[PDB]
Amino acid sequence: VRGWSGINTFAPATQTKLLELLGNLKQEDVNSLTILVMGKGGVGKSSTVNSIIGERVVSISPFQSGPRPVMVSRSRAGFTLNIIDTPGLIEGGYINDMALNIIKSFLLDKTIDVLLYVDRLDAYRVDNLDKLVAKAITDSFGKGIWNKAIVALTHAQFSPPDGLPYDEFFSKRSEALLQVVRSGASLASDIPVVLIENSGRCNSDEKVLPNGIAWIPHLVQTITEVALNKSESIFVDKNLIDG
Amino acid sequence: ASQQQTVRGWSGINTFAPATQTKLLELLGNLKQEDVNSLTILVMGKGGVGKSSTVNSIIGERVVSISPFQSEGPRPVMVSRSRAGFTLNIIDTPGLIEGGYINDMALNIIKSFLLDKTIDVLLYVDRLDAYRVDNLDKLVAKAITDSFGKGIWNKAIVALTHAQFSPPDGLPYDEFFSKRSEALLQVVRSGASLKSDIPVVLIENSGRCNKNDSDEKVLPNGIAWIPHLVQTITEVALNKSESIFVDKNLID
Ligand SMILES: Nc1nc2c(ncn2[C@@H]2O[C@H](COP(=O)(O)OP(=O)(O)NP(=O)(O)O)[C@@H](O)[C@H]2O)c(=O)[nH]1
Ligand SMILES: Nc1nc2c(ncn2[C@@H]2O[C@H](COP(=O)(O)OP(=O)(O)NP(=O)(O)O)[C@@H](O)[C@H]2O)c(=O)[nH]1
Ligand SMILES: [Mg+2]
Ligand SMILES: [Mg+2]
Repeated sequence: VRGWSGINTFAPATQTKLLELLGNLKQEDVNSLTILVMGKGGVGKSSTVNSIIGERVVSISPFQSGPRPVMVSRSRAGFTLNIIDTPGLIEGGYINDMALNIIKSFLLDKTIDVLLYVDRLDAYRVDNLDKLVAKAITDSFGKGIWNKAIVALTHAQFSPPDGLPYDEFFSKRSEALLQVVRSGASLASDIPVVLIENSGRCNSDEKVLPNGIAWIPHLVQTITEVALNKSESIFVDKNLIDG
Repeated sequence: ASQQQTVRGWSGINTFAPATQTKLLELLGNLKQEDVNSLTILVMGKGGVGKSSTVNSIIGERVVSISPFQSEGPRPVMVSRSRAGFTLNIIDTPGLIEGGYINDMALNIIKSFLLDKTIDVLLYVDRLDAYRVDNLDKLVAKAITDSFGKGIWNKAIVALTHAQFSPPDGLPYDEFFSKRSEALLQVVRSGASLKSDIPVVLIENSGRCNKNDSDEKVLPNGIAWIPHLVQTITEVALNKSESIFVDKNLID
């Protein structure tokens, strides 16, 4: 709706890729695409929204949260990107029901093309709190949503602890989390994990992770692949919420 | 005449940078000097914050296990060492928070395990690079107060780990440290039902920590963290509050 000026801030190799990635969504009569960003938080939702958009579109508090949700919309090459930032779902050791019901009621009649479930890469645990969140997502929008889901781990410019190589650490935390979201949602198929450094930078031109991958292209690429799998999208009716 | 005394202690110290051992040897005299012949340090916190790593750092030996994913270990380990007449005992403990809630199995064995021991210092442990503070933290403060009294906090030191941290958005290290501290002392005090000391010290347990020219581990703020810590321990050891004795009355 407002024009995607943010891409201009990206690297030319990233600009070229996003215009090509946006190109083959256009090629498939995919013109809009709505992404819902949900999680925990203070785990980098807003920041991720901001990195995608290419500018500071959502408030990031370094110290306490909130309950906004926002959709920001940016057109380019005839394609329109809607991202929804949303409050963290957890309060103390419980879901914040008010906050969930707001997300829901703000989504009333919108269409979730891709859900971006955000957590930190550099956490050392999973537990009922992670389970509850996957539970809340599934009860709100159905188990069908997880086929249009991607898990994004932020603080990806981590170097692990006691000499654990970067991949081992990564690989163990991906399963740790994938197992427990799969549990709370009750569930294969995919379901993709991408890495994210909102840092800002970051080490072509655009900005690689400590395993070689350029993540902004990689995330929009994963967003296109999850956007084109079928699958279908999820139309958030007044129906679905009472589930 | 001469005897063959037997004693525990402390090969760990020899592994510090020289400049650091010197300070530590000095502080231990400071303690002996005021007739403080042993210290028991109780180390408590949320899980996965570096309680064990810190105990390993202070003792300067892998004596307690490390857990990058996992927990695992649900019972206290005490490590005890000596030098020149002084005995250091340090109690590592399991994270008191699990899932949403306090873990009273964890908690209860901590309590049982401390009976008849005396707590000279409480090392409340947390991460520096956490952005949020909520009731889970406050539940932890409350659980400690409940278990030991508002008096334990006169022997509290709060110790934030992963100190080698470049704060986001260019916010300067000290400014971050200060807001994190302010926010956490607030919520400890709230759950603690208090209202300093409470000193806050930073910790970076990593091998790859930066070093000053004397090969001491340094914070980005320029301070040699280990001596600084041992020194805060000493000031609290020597402040004018009572150590905490663990009766049945205290823990019930
Ligand atoms: N180093 C680093 N810091 C990050 C990253 N993502 C977020 N942060 C930092 O973590 C803090 C929280 O980010 P934010 O986007 O507000 O997270 P949130 O999940 O939206 N918080 P809330 O849920 O309360 O709205 C900020 O200080 C931000 O800079 C990342 O990839 N790397
Ligand atoms: N970079 C860095 N990692 C640290 C630091 N302290 C601890 N860690 C890492 O954080 C993880 C947790 O350490 P650990 O000592 O088990 O924490 P804990 O508080 O004892 N956890 P638990 O409650 O399970 O016993 C380990 O991977 C360890 O390597 C620190 O100062 N810096
Ligand atoms: Mg946010
Ligand atoms: Mg431990």
